[PDB]
This record gives sequence, C-alpha cells and structure tokens, in this order.
Amino acid sequence: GPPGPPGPPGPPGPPGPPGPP
Amino acid sequence: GPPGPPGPPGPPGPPGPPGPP
Amino acid sequence: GPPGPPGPPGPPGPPGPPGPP
Amino acid sequence: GPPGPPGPPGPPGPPGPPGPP
Repeated sequence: GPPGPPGPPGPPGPPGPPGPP
Repeated sequence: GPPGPPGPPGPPGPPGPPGPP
Repeated sequence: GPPGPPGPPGPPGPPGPPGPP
Repeated sequence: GPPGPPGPPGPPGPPGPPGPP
C-alpha cells in the first residue's frame, strides 16, 4: 500500500519570554 | 495467477514537532 | 490434455509505509 | 504532522524602576 496519512500536528510551543520592565 | 491487490495504506505518521515560543 | 486454468490471484500486498510527520 | 501552535504569550515584565524625587 501507499504511505499512511500525515501525523497529528505537534504540541504547542513553550510559553514566551518575560515582558519588558 | 496474477499478483494480488495492493496492500492497505500505511499507518499515520508521527506527531509533529513542537510549535514556536 | 491442454494446460489447466490460471491459478487464483495472489494475496494482498503488505501494509504501506508510515505517513509523514 | 506539521509543527504545533505557538506557545502562550510570556509572563509580565518586572515592576519598573523608582520614580524621581
């Protein structure tokens, strides 16, 4: 048979950096 | 006899990579 | 006598490869 | 699969500096 379907989308990225003072 | 039918489609791919920060 | 009929069609192929990420 | 969604926005920045005399 042909290749299977694409996998699931990946998990979310990490929380972003701290904001400015 | 001739060759048999195609096999089943393969299984899904893996979960994707993490998203961006 | 002449040769017999064709054999049965073969069995299915194997499951396909994994899909993409 | 493709990359996941963006991560959460980061946490707040720090309290600002002291004001002038």
